[PDB]
Amino acid sequence: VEIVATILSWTGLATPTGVPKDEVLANRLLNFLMKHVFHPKRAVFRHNLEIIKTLVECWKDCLSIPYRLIFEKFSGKDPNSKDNSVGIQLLGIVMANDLPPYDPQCGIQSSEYFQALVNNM
Repeated sequence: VEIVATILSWTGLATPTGVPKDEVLANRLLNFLMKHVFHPKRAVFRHNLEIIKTLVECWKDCLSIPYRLIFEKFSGKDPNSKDNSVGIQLLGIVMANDLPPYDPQCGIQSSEYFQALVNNM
């Protein structure tokens, strides 16, 4: 977290996108950050979400917005435990800036992802 903070601290200077190797490194970076995020102590959960939000807000060009992991996050049934929360918070994170939630370009078809969302509603 300190390395990603000190490298994102200089916008307008050494842009991470456009580099023909750091693109395919940063996608692995972003998917790892989206993977390991939960952390049952509530206080640094918000810091993890803030690091993800600042990352997508600053990079924004090498897109690679990864699906089906949020779908695995919120597709879980049995409405007694809040295991679907991370999917909708992270979808709000990717939605609230830009970048539409278009499913059927890489992941699943659009006709079922929205239904999964409405079904957990």
